[PDB]
Formats: sequence, C-alpha cells, structure tokens
Amino acid sequence: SIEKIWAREILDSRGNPTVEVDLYTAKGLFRAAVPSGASTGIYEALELRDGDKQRYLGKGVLKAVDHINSTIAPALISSGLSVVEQEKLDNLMLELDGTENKSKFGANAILGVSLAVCKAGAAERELPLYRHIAQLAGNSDLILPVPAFNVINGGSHAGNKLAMQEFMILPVGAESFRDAMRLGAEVYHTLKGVIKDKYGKDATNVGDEGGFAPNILENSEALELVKEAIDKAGYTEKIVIGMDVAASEFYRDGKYDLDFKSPTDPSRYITGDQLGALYQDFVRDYPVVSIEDPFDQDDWAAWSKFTANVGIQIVGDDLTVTNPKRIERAVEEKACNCLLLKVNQIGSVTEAIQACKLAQENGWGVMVSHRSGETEDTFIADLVVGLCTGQIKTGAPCRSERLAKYNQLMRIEEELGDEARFAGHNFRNPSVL
Amino acid sequence: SIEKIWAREILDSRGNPTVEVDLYTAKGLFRAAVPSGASTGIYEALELRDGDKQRYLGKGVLKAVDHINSTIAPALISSGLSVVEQEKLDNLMLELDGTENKSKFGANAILGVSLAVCKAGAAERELPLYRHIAQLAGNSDLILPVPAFNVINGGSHAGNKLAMQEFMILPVGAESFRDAMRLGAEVYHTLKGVIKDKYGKDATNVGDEGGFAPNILENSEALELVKEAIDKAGYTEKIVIGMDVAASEFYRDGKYDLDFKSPTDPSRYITGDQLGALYQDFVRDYPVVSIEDPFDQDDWAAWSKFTANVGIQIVGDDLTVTNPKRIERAVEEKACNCLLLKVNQIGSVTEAIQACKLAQENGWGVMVSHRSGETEDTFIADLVVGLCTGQIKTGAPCRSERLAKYNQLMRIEEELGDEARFAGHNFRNPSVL
Ligand SMILES: O=C[C@@H](OP(=O)(O)O)C(=O)O
Ligand SMILES: C[C@@H](OP(=O)(O)O)C(=O)O
Ligand SMILES: [Mg+2]
Ligand SMILES: [Mg+2]
Ligand SMILES: [Mg+2]
Ligand SMILES: [Mg+2]
Repeated sequence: SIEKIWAREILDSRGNPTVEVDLYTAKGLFRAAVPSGASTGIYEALELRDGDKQRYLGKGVLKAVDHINSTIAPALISSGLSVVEQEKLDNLMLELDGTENKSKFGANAILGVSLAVCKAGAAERELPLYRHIAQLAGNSDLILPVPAFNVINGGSHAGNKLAMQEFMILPVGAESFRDAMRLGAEVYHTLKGVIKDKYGKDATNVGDEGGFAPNILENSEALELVKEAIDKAGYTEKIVIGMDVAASEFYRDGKYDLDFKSPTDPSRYITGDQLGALYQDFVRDYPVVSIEDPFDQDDWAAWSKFTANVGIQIVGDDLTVTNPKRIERAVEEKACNCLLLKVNQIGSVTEAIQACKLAQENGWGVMVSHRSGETEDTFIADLVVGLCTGQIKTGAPCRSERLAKYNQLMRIEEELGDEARFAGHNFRNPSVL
Repeated sequence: SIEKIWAREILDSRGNPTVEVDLYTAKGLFRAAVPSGASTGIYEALELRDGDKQRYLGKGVLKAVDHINSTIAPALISSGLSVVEQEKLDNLMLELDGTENKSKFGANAILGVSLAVCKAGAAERELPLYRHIAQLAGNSDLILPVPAFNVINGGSHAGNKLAMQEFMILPVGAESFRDAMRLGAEVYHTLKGVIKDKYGKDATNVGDEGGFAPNILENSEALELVKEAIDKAGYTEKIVIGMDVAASEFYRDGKYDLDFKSPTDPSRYITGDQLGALYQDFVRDYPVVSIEDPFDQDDWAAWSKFTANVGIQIVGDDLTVTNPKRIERAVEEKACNCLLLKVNQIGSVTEAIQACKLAQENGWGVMVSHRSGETEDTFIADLVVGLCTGQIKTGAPCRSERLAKYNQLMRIEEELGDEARFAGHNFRNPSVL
C-alpha cells in the first residue's frame, strides 16, 4: 500500500541534522523523525553521518537520506506489502542492508522509515497509534506510564562538573498521568527556586534534556537538591527518585572518574566497589528506587554483583542497547532487572518490540526512553502506552522536544477515558492492574 | 461548519500550563496551542491564568479552557459559519468577550480557537496553511524569511548582569532558507566553543530560547562574542546581527538602568540620549542591522528621535503590541519602522493579519516572532511565509519548540520547489521580490 517515500534532513533539539521521513498511502501523509544520542554505547546500531567536516561539522545525514529516497523507498514500494505488515517491511529493510549493525544504510535511515510505516499502518487499521502498537506487540489492556523527569542534568548533557548524567523524579503517588505532570512540573519549578536561593540565578540554565545544570560537583548534592524540592513542594509521600549514572562515559583505565569534565587526574579515580558503595549510601539516604548504567557497558561482574545486593530497579541502557543478543546475556548473568528501550539503539520498530517482549517475558521492567538529541516527534508516547511498560523517561518538563511526548501522553490518557489506568506504584510491573 | 471544539491544558516549553484546542470538521482534526511571554508589554491583550497559588504556582489555565469548552465552542458551532470565515468567526469571539483587552475569556482562550479555525479553514480550501494565510491577507506571492536566531541572552529573566535581552544572528547572505539554517547552526555551535574557551564549560548551558548566558555585564562583550563566532565559522560576509534590547524591562524613573540586576543605585542610570549614543556605537562597531525595543513602551520621544537619526531597522514589540491602535500612533510619530508580529499580544489571527497589513501599507518591515514560552505548534512558520514578511525570530537553533518552526520553514521551502524565493539581503523590504 506504499505510494511514495520521501526523506529529508531536519534539525534536532541540539541543532544537529537528523532524518525525517514522509510516507504516503491512500490514507495520507505520515511523518516521523529519528532521535540521536550523545552518550552512546559502543554496541548501538550505526548512526550514519556524512563526515563532511565543512558542513554541519561533519554531522550531515544526506547519505542516510539518499539511501532512503533512492534505495529503500523503491524496494518497499516494489514489495507491494501493506503498511500494517510492520515485521515484513522491517525484515525487508534489515535484509537489504545486510549487515549486523545497519552500517550500509545507517540505523537512522532504516528507523526513520520503520517509524513512518508504523504510523501509516495505524491509519490503515483505523486505530490510534498506541492501539496499533499494542496489537503488534499482542497486548490488550493499555497502561499510562509513570514519567521519570530528568530535573538535574549532568555528565555529557551539561556544562557543570556533576559527573552522573541524570537525576529524575517519578511521581509514583500521582492519581493519573495528568496529575503526574502537575507533580513533576511543580517540583521542577520549586527546584529552580531551591537552586537559585542556594547557588544564585546564574545556576538555573538547563542542560540538553531540560534539567537544571547548577555548577555543582557532588552527586549527593544533586540528590539533596531534588529531595529538598520534592519536600518543599509538598510531595514527599508521592514522588521518588531515579538516576542514570551513564558510567560508561567516565569509565577510565578499569576505574571511574567522578570529575571527568575536569582536566585529567588519575589519582581521583575510584574503583567499581567504591562506586557501588556510594550507590548503597544514596539508596539508604534518599528515596532512590532505580539506577541506570551504574557501571560500564562491558563491566558485567560489577553489574551482576550490584544487582544481587540491592532491592531496587537496576536499568540496562548502554549494557543492553535494546539488542536481543545483549539482553539474553544480561538475563543469564542477572546483570540488571529492567531494559531501557531506545528504538534507535537497535534501528527498527519490530526489533524494539521484540527486545521489549524478551525483557517482559523474563520478568524485567522496561522503561521507554528518548535520546538526548530529540525532535518534535511523539512516537515514543504512543509506544510506551501500546507496550504497556509502565515507565517512560523523556526529559525534564522543560524544552518541547520533551513536553511534546508528555503532552501526547496526556492526550492519550484523555482519549482512553474511564479505561485509562495509571501505573503508579506498579511502574516496574503494571500487568497486575 | 464546525462539528466540535475541545480545549485542554498542556505544558509549554518552560513547564507552565497553556491552552491547546482541538477543532473538528468533516475534513478531520485541527489542533493548535498558545504561546506565552515573560517580558510582556503592559499593553498586551490579557493572558488569563487561574491564580490558584497551590496549583502550578498560580499559572493554571483551567479558566481559559472552561471559557472555550462551555461558552465559545457552543456559540461558534451554533453559528454554522464555515471555518473559511476567519474574520466572522474571530468577530464572534471578540463580541462575546466584549472587553477591549480580551480580559473576560483571556486572549489565550480566544487565540487558541482562532488558530485552530485557521488550520481547518486551510483544509476546507484544500490549501496548505501558508497559502490560506496568504489568501486571508490578500497576498499572492510567498517568500521564505531570513531567520533571526537568539544566541546570547540577558534581560529580566537571566541571571547575568547583562541588561539587554537578546543578541541574534541573521544569515542574510545564505543561498536559501535551508542554507540559512546551516549557517545559523554552524555559528551557534562555533559560539558554544568560543564561550567554553573564554568562560568555561559551566557557561554553556542554555536559556528559555536556546541561547547562552555567560556571566557578562557589558552589552558590547555580547556583541564581541557573536562577532567572534561569525568570523570563526567563516561567515563574516553572510551574517549580520540583530538585537532585542527589551528596554521597558530596565526603564527606571524616566531613565534607564543597564546594571538593573545589581542593587538599586540611581547614580548609574543613563538618559535615553545616553542609551541612544551607545546604540550608535554598536552600529558603528558591529554589523548590527536591527534593534528592537530600544526604549521604553511609553518613551515615544526617544523612539521618534532615534529612528530619525539612524538607518537601521527599528522594531516595535512592547511599543506596538501587534495592536492596530498603537501601530497607528507609531506610524504617525515615525516611532519605528518595523513591527514585531505576535499573534498572542492581540489575541486573534484576523487582528494580527490586520496589524501586519497596516504596518506593510505604511512602509514598515514586519518580523514574525515566537514568545519565550513556546510549544510544539508551528503556526507562525506558515504565518511568516503567507504574510510574505521576509523575517522571523523564533529561537536559537536549539530546543525543539524553536526547531519545530525552523523545520517547518524548511518543509515549506521544499514544498514550493522552483517557486521558492528567499528574502536574503532584502529581508527589510522583501516586496521588491
Ligand atoms: O536520557 C537519554 C540518554 O542520553 P543519550 O544517550 O541519548 O545521550 C541515556 O543515556 O539514557
Ligand atoms: C522573544 C520575546 O520574549 P517574551 O515572549 O518573553 O516577550 C520578546 O520580547 O520579543
Ligand atoms: Mg547515553
Ligand atoms: Mg542512559
Ligand atoms: Mg518581551
Ligand atoms: Mg521583544
């Protein structure tokens, strides 16, 4: 049923090129765009950039766009497949690319088309996108997720010394998704005033994901500021904390650097055991219920040891790269107990859905995620509701590449009406609701 | 006619509630959202907020949403007017409100519906939105504007001592709108590095509009950084500078305070004459081609004297508030020569089109503008092309409430094909194309 495919370069939320795809059927135009990370795992599917150093500092995506327009488009048009056939269309692309890591076309070329196909397929079925994704995944009973808002940005997403990437608030005690937005926004605005009072107005500019970027160094101080703002806002009993350490970003010679944005000094490196003990303190002193990428993507022993010794959610991101092969190993080694789901780590909607179901079948949580370079696309709002995962991270409640998803989640909750169920304290396993 | 209107509260780009409207006709669903300013002029149409200090810090828009759903929607549906009848539908809302400044329903209520009507009207006409806007305005040409990107900020809501609000770059020498985006993005990334080298990583997080706020007091230092970045990027021949001083934010006792964020000391206040002489130095020393709000919104004498003594573009924003009554005065007094067009300073599409036509009929330029609180809505991209104004300011090339509009302008340039014309060096007077 595909009539025409046309891709172009747009700019993402950091001002870098990315791929957008228009796909036409008899039902109209369906448009999707692809996100892009900065703290990208070494095992992610290849993001194809042009490397023309004069043009966009080598970050153009004209090669991927030309792959879609000149090669992928006719191939899918020639297949005569309906756009409801997500798996057959995705398989066609994966086979035409022919490499393990989508390095011929780029994962960004293939994903852009895969997302546009899924939106077209929804229209073909006369279904909202979240319901079409539920059907693809084999789910019936949809769930609005707890949002995890990154309200202090550090690591590779902000100009400060703060090494850990993300400090998030999860309004598990909210009444609804729309009430979760109010809780998160109120804590965020209260947090601004906490930071301004303590560190001055000049500490309240934001990092790449909209979280404030105060020029602090201690990760316990970020946790302190977040706990203060939750309490000041009146929500101690309703809002808990999650972290994405992104420890691969500061992994240095078998050790870890908590001042990695400062000129090098190997004497400050701590070991993985020292790092884990610091996490145990955070878990004891603050309401931390989830830690993502606490150790490097290859540091398997540290992950399996930490996971065995805590009762909280431990999330694979650069460890697992939304990749069934790496997920199978993490399940076997009990490396973690939740998968961060990033469609662009693996490069297709079908593979991402496969990765989600593999985690869920092994009793893991799944947290759908944005990338730090996002667009105005809102696909992952419909994806998290259709996959019924119960949790999504897609930014602070600041910068509309983040709010576009949160706003779409409010619209979905509205659409579902009395059938809406919010994951609340069952964010790790919302199936019980 | 209109089948259904439904409003809701969504979050804008700073995490504050704003109005979104869904409007249904036999052609389907049309959705629009309303932006919000921070440096708002005293003559703007009223933005209605709920003022419940316990909910969203007083900034809810439940009252505006209720005026739409309980009052405006049934009245417009009762009318039977076709959504092509922009002027009659807007007049109906204006009459039901009955106040000069839209303070019964809120300019935010009325505008939300006005924008959604306009989108549905384009679909009724089987036209893209930019062409429907051009027909509403009586234009049969279409022009892609030069974008003005806000890259360094100061002003009343930034934590540096820098008094002036915005320093913008304009790629007037670009080959196309898509090429303007590349020039803007490359210079913005170059500036980040220039700031990092001079002020430290800690100075490179971003403000509400995606620009940087290093800790500087001297406005000339902002200009110097921007000029260094343009030069370092290789684009000295193709990029010029615009400023938004927002002088109403620092007017004090009949004078002006360029260190207004340090504790009050009237001994440092300068006259409007002193401030005008400073602008003359900027224009001599830097490629400044446009200054917006160089004096207070009531300091008519300074505006007329300055505009008579320079050749640059002088933009009314808080002076004119997209308001035909104020614009008539400014034309008669020769207070300025360009109008900044903000649909939500006046509150309806019809009135904003009348404001643009009044400026253009009197020989002024018009620069379409975002607000500092934006959403994923991209109406103003179609608006600037349909009104053929040649200039738009809608953010740094960072944060997707800004890039949504720039990306949409790239899409329109693509849609126009061989017929696309870029205002380039004719941005002040594009009608010569
Ligand atoms: O918050 C998103 C991520 O950042 P990115 O990898 O897209 O830079 C992450 O590491 O989880
Ligand atoms: C960009 C805009 O800021 P605000 O929307 O805060 O008035 C302006 O003053 O021109
Ligand atoms: Mg990462
Ligand atoms: Mg991560
Ligand atoms: Mg203003
Ligand atoms: Mg202004």
